[PDB]
Amino acid sequence: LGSDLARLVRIWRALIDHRLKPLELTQTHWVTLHNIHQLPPDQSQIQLAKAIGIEQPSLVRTLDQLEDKGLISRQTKRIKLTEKAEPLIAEMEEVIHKTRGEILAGISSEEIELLIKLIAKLEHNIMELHSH
Amino acid sequence: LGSDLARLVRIWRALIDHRLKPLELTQTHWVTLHNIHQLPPDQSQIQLAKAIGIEQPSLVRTLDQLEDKGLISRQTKRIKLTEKAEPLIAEMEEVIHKTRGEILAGISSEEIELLIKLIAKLEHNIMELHSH
Repeated sequence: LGSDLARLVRIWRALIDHRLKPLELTQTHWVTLHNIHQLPPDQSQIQLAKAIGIEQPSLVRTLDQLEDKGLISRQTKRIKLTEKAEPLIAEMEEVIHKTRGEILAGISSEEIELLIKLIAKLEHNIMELHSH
Repeated sequence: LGSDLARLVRIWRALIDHRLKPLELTQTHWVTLHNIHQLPPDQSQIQLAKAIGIEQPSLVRTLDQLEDKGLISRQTKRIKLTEKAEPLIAEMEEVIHKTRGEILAGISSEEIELLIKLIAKLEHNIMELHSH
């Protein structure tokens, strides 16, 4: 079940990746942009790397690639979304929001409160088995 | 919801990582061993890398680290679990199986058929929005 969930997460992200092709970003690139946007300000490289699911050196390379594309700025060092990146992220977020909606068609509002509940339960059981 | 699922998957894997510490493997290492065991024989580097969620060069490095530890053999090149690795994987699998059980405590057998069903539904909606 854990690997059925793992797999579902992978194919959801892959669907979004596929919808975002016109942006000419790798998956690591956009997932990194999205995380910068989503986390509060002034994340450390180490936190962004963890949030993103990649190793530290890959994250460093990603940010250096994102800088070359004018999508992030490191002028302090703090990691900001540039002004050229703001329109892309809005487009990206829009794709993300619309896709979620489509994926959730044919799922009652009932199974949906339920999934949010069972996820939370699972996440709670996992938190508890940590202490143990 | 997609990121609530993403996060749940991350913390489940982290719980397993935490239970496997005595094996003195990084998370990339054990996730790689587990995938080799789980996939059918003779996977290409590229397939294993994708299954695992890492870049190609990281996978290559991982396999070269796993070889140094006597855990994989590349004598053809085909990627095998060595005989020293067989006992570890059984222990690992046992941790995985026991942990799933614990995580699923307090979840009716009812919400559980239901989750397997809603996951499949989701995965089906995603497959379909691909064609589109």
